[PDB]
Amino acid sequence: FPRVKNWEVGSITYDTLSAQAQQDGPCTPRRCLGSLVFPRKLAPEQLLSQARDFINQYYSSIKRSGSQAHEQRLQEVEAEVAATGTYQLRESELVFGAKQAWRNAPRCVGRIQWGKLQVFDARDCRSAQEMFTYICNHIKYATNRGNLRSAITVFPQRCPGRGDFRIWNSQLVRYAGYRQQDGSVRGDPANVEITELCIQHGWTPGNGRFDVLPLLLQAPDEPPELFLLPPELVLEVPLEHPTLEWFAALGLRWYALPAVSNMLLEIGGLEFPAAPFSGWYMSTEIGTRNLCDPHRYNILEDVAVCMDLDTRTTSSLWKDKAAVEINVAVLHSYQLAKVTIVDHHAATASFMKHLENEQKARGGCPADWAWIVPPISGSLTPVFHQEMVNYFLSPAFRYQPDPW
Amino acid sequence: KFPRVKNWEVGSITYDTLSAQAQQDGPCTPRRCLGSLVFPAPEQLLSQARDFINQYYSSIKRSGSQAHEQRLQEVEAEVAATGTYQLRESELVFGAKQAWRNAPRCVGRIQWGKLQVFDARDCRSAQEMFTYICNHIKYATNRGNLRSAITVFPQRCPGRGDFRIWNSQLVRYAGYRQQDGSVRGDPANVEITELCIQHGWTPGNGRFDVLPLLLQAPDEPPELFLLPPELVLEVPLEHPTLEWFAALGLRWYALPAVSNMLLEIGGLEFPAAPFSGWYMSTEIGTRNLCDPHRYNILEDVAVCMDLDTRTTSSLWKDKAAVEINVAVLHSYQLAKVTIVDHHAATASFMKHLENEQKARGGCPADWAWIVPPISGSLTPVFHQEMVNYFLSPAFRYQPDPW
Ligand code: HEM
Ligand code: HEM
Ligand SMILES: Cc1cc(N)nc(CCc2cc(F)cc(CC[C@@H]3CCCN3)c2)c1
Ligand SMILES: Cc1cc(N)nc(CCc2cc(F)cc(CC[C@@H]3CCCN3)c2)c1
Ligand SMILES: Cc1cc(N)nc(CCc2cc(F)cc(CC[C@@H]3CCCN3)c2)c1
Ligand SMILES: C[C@H](O)[C@H](O)[C@H]1CNc2nc(N)[nH]c(=O)c2N1
Ligand SMILES: [Cl-]
Ligand SMILES: [Cl-]
Ligand SMILES: [Gd]
Ligand SMILES: [Zn+2]
Ligand SMILES: [Zn+2]
Ligand SMILES: [Zn+2]
Repeated sequence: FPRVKNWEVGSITYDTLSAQAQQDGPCTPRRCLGSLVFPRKLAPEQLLSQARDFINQYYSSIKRSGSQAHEQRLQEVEAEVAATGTYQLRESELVFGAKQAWRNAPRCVGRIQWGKLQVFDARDCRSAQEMFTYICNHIKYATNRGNLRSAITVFPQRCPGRGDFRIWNSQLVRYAGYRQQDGSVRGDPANVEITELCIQHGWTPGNGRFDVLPLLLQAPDEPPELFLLPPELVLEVPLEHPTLEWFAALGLRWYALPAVSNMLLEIGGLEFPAAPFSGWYMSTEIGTRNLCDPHRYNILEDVAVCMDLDTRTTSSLWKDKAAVEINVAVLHSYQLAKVTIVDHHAATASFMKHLENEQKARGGCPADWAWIVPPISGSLTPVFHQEMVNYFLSPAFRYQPDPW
Repeated sequence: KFPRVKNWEVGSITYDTLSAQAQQDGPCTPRRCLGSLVFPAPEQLLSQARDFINQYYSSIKRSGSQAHEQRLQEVEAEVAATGTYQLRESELVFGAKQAWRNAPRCVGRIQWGKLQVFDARDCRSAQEMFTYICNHIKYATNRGNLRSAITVFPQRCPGRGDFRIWNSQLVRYAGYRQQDGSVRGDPANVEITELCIQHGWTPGNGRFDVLPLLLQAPDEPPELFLLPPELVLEVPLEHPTLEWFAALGLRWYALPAVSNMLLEIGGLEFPAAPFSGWYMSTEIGTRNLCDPHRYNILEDVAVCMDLDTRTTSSLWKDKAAVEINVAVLHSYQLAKVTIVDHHAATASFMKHLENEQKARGGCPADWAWIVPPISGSLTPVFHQEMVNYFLSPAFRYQPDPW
């Protein structure tokens, strides 16, 4: 039972939940690999023990462990697996499982919201055009004219033999990244590959640096087909600064909806390789990571030139002043456009309260410090001085190999 | 089966073969990672001694030679005879630099080869210890052109108590509990301040009172020694364009000198071996001045800057924090005291990572301590995966002597 200290307040807790951690991470007593983005690498008897565990904690979460339909649902699963080698989740179990996957996500700072999640059951989806319709409904519901609502859409689970449903885009909304003669990129460099793919599966490449990519959607076996997102469905936010008048002249924009669509949802031994989920942005994701990363839009120096900041010397902290103004612009622009966003101080304060809730409710909370501390102003937030334990609980979102 | 390490900014991939040589166990298991935690005879002595001797003889490209085997035989002989052994001067210099090179939480390790090593293993009393420390501070400060240095006092020995410096750093500001239950001065030094007072020190009543040294000779109570004021170089803090900032009366000291860690070299333990370098500006501006459990000045500075502190979405914290760091850098440059900003320091660390991959096949590094506490992702270390592990020679934490 690890002792976990908050070095700002002095408080001590013990993480007992970590003892229930099953699937083993990348660290050993000899070397810590906590900072690696992708840890390590990516007889139906194990399915039945994973399913029992999931059922047991589903009934625990509704008081009803002991007697009654808890007893009864264990046999239904045993019977289902003995007869088919797999099983189906009840709608309510699927809702509970998607929420727990979010709640168990060690890299997510927005987990105070884990109980409010809309779950669209697309498990009877049997087509790519059907997929596209589900995804458009999701986007419509989650975007909600800028009053963003958390949502996940669960497509059919992997069955032994026969193919997987699969969204090839890493998020539902991505900007195109176009190479050229210099090998430099116009648009988002993080999306060079998926842009390449979209073109080589039919797409007419577009203008410049904020072109919404089409969706490559893969029904089982039948190959991926392109789908174009209607522009009125993709809500975007032009970036302006409240006092720097020229900032809008940079022509910067970002989209309103963060919707991860390449991760695998796993519940009770079942696997859902296409289960896109969405929330709302924390402002540093846009301002600091997407716009200021050197391997992304990399605008820091452009904004610094315009601010007349002394770029001749690192000790002027011109990078830091320009970054703060870019986050100010992001926050200002989303608020003006009435699009839900959260600054990193509000987000981290919410995560500390979530850490307190989880301590009482489950005896701990898996958290990945490197991902929970924001990428600017880290020690200014109350999560910097909080020791955290990282471990893997089920249900879970997991990385998976790309569908090529 | 060596960890693959990626830099996400550039796409660099390497493998840390050096971690396979890790000489102790950390807190992590395959079940759970504890990487973020702040605090994670004769036959084992011999294998640590043998390993260190081997390292030393490789560094002087004399491995397996005659000198090498004589040393290995002289050490195990002397361990048999006395239960311990003595390092030669050159071995001590090599081991002290290696302990710096091996420190995973140090971003300043590009400098690890330029370390002045003072051999104080002949020290006899607390009064000699005090004289050695004052020459260390004088040499290291060098009128503001700071030089890295370590002073090594006698090793731990069976039959005698340890030399110990009770102060966690050689230069520290007193922290005084108050009527308000509050703290006047540095809240991090409340415990040491109360010890100084109860060993006779007549306290002050300011926010930047330099603490006396509590120096403990073997099998003695600690003895109190006052630092001559002309020995402790301080920097008054001003801002280049916020003129009211100088009126806050803020100061910091020139010399960061850690004095409470244990130096382990080839199984030998030096409980007293204070080392000093120079500050990176975020330690002063962000940690010491802005931490809420420290001088906690951030809101007052923001209020003086006429920032909207009613809501966090104005980013008043980030803005005030940046200008406080600007004032630290400008003030130290004005006072002609060595200081490095976190952009320059993280960039030189990347060059250290590269030097070390070539020389040793890796570099132990603690990401959460290498990434600066502001602007982390604006620095090149943010996107650099790192492998944390314990090599020896090492600087280790040790329990307080009281
Ligand atoms: C509602 C508001 C939400 C906020 C503010 C939020 C915030 C974040 C942030 C900031 C990160 C990564 C840290 C970074 O990139 O800087 C993250 C990662 C993650 N989030 Fe959340 N999130 C939200 C909703 C959700 C939802 C609805 C789910 C799942 C149903 C979710 C699951 C995850 C997962 C699995 C990760 C790790 C993703 C990866 O490793 O690529 N989040 N979240
Ligand atoms: C010369 C310039 C130096 C710089 C710029 C520097 C910088 C730093 C920084 C920034 C940290 C901790 C992270 C933080 O405070 O944000 C650190 C920790 C450390 N440094 Fe360096 N340092 C220097 C010299 C030295 C020297 C000369 C030694 C030893 C010979 C050393 C050994 C250590 C150790 C052992 C730690 C970890 C301390 C602990 O965990 O309590 N450093 N250093
Ligand atoms: C649902 C959601 C909301 C929100 N505000 N942020 C997120 C996280 C988005 C995100 C955050 C991030 F840092 C990186 C990515 C790309 C995929 C990562 C990179 C390597 C491993 N996988 C995506 C999700
Ligand atoms: C990078 C980082 C992560 C994290 N979880 N916590 C920190 C704060 C580290 C720290 C920084 C610091 F300056 C002091 C301490 C506490 C030391 C104690 C106090 C009395 C005796 N020893 C701790 C940094
Ligand atoms: C030699 C040196 C130079 C420099 N610029 N900075 C340092 C590190 C200073 C420092 C940095 C820091 F974050 C904390 C401390 C206090 C002692 C720590 C707290 C928990 C474990 N031990 C001290 C050393
Ligand atoms: C090397 C390092 O693990 C990698 O750059 C991680 C660090 N922490 C992060 N934290 C967040 N929130 N987002 C990120 O993309 C990353 N990248
Ligand atoms: Cl994103
Ligand atoms: Cl310090
Ligand atoms: Gd001014
Ligand atoms: Zn670890
Ligand atoms: Zn980044
Ligand atoms: Zn701090």
